Amino acid sequence: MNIFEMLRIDEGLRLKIYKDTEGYYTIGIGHLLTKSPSLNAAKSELDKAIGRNTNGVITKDEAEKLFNQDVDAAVRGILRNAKLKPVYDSLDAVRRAALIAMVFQMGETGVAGFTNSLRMLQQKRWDEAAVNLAKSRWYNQTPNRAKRVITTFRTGTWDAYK
Ligand SMILES: [Cl-]
Ligand SMILES: [Cl-]
Repeated sequence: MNIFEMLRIDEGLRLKIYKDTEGYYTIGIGHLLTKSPSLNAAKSELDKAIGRNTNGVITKDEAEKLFNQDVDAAVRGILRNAKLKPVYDSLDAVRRAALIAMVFQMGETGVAGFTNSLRMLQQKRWDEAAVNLAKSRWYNQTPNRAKRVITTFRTGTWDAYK
């Protein structure tokens, strides 16, 4: 199991523009296009991301390309984030993947604000961080997915994804 498979499980794969859990225009494997309510705005963003007139649809390969880019960006985001970097560096390989998944889902900025959880994670206080992570809008809105990420931090194994 790895970060790619993990997120592929959590996000799914859709080849046609769609609205995410927040009602935002997305496509592929969790690739947010725009927060604008305009389907045209999204179609435009889409065409610009892919480099062609897509008409709201893309191929599996294009979806995968966006996904790789997105994963790469999340890692780079973490590495360049002063609050995130140190946490990441302190963790083992399974847990690093869980932090990447959180950043992928909610952005570098969103994660950087879980100050208390981040500190618990750095201190290797697993159960406590797990409890703290659950007191969030994130968990309340997408509980099944959040539980999977949280169990990953708690246990340091991929059991939740198996
Ligand atoms: Cl892009
Ligand atoms: Cl969910």
